[PDB]
Amino acid sequence: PALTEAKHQQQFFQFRLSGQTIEVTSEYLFRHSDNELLHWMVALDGKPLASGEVPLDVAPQGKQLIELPELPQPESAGQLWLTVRVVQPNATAWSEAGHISAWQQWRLAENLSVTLPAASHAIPHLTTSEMDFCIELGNKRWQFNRQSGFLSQMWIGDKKQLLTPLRDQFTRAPLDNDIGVSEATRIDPNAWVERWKAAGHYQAEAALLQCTADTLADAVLITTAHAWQHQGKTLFISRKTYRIDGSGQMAITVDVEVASDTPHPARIGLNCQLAQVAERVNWLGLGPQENYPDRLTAACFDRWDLPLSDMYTPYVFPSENGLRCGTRELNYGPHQWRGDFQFNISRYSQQQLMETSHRHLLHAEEGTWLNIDGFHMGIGGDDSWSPSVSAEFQLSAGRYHYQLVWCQK
Amino acid sequence: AALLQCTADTLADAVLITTAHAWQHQGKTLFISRKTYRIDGSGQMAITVDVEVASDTPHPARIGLNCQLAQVAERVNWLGLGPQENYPDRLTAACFDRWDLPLSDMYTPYVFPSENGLRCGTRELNYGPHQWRGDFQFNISRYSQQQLMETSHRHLLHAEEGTWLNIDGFHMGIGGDDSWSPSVSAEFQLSAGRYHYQLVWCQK
Ligand SMILES: [K+]
Ligand SMILES: [K+]
Ligand SMILES: [K+]
Ligand SMILES: [K+]
Repeated sequence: PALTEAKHQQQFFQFRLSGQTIEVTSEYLFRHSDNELLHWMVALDGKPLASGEVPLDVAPQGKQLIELPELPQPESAGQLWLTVRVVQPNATAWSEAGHISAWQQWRLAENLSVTLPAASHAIPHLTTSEMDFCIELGNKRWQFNRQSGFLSQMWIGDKKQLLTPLRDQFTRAPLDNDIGVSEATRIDPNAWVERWKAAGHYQAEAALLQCTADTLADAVLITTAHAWQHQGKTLFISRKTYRIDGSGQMAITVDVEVASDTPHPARIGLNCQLAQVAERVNWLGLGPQENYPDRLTAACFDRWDLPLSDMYTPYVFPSENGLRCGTRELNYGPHQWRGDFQFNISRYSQQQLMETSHRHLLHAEEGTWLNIDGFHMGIGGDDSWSPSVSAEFQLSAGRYHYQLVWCQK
Repeated sequence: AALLQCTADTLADAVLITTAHAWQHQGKTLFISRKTYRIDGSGQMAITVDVEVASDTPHPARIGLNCQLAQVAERVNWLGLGPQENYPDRLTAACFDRWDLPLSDMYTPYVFPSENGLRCGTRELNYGPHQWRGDFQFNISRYSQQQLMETSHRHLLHAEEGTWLNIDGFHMGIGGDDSWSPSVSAEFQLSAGRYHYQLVWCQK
């Protein structure tokens, strides 16, 4: 995946946008742009609104101004995005006709949604037992285990949707950059993986602090709080609400506290093993290829749709892989998640990726492992033998908030 | 502030008020603010605020709440960065500790009046019978933002009835690399699009 980051950062045309004007600057020293046209496209949350093309005619080191036509105003709420691409119409000795040599995106106008969701005809029903809070609505059921404080099962009709409960996750199967030169017989205590292991991040157990249920006018509200601890040290506190309303949507609000003296964690998110295996993964967010917070320039915001296997990057030494960032909607099987998150989705658990030394030894697990992160640490790489994630990509804020809506698709 | 939603729910040990507002200008929605206020049997009011800011509006100077309190009290006591005025791009000198000053020391008398007296990184503020806890920036004084904006000279300011409190989840840098062109660096501009903050308001 890193190759596309290199291609993008090494582009030979640079772009600025001011109003309707794209300024194209050539970083060629010798050639005119005699095999180039610029394709531009504007889309509303991935729905195409307009597009066109203009030939590039820019001297080496020169500039060209391209004035976009006035766009019709979008017919609904959302964010308009401009993407431009430089396409070479003619084959060369080194490329085929249609080769894309450069791209860039910008946010254009945003019209925030102010329209209220229509009041639903049904209201969900809570059953309280010693073991569980259960919520039923039509063809859906959600079960919160009261001893664990997690969503342990959901049903659509008779079908269970979870193989493992939805739980917080603060670790990642460590990248080569997280490990550096550390080895079992010669620990490098400075490496990220060793800081996390020494602080108990991989071993920490959830302690339940609070698990309560209330009914609102139009919804059932489940409130939980957990502490992760290691040898008497509280590493992380996760406070949540789940609100399940008459429309079938479950809104999940998560507020995490991270002890200031614990090493900053690899991620702040949730995970679960879904019962289903589906063929496609469809999302509105950065893509199409794997992208991480400090390696996401090349990815573009649009609507992507790939086979599940494309969502796993087969690094020979297995690790956390396949994240996509800046995602506002994710679709898989009957499920839809909305928010502003990073995710990966695959048949391999973090545990399996961490434990397995070679990609050919991985086996697909039952169902589909989903990791959905409010926040994810950078991956680094300035070298691979000392910590290299720059401070602005470390999760050092202390308090973190994210919110997800889980509904049917 | 167009009102989108205002509801009340009576819970087990609390009343929950939920609001949503859109700020608009000439048809353009600039900001949305969604809040809950949870008032419990201990008398605490927990306020949660989630704001959306249109990506195409200029980044805002602050994202916060304000009000004019009836109370005028002698001291201001906070656990936060101080003791002097500090802003996000000018707070290295301020230290985190418990500070306790006369009210007048929470106003900086710039000859040309403007926003002034913020203290950042504050976890607890006390003023008269009130206490606010969270992780916020604040200023507190006898002068409204409107009055500071409209008044050309500090000697023309008049103390208003009561006390103006501005409590911000987030505040833009002040800049200063020069004073004739925008100078607040990107990392101190409120560009994130979505902002969350939470406060508890109680008595004592
Ligand atoms: K990008
Ligand atoms: K491994
Ligand atoms: K400081
Ligand atoms: K003034």
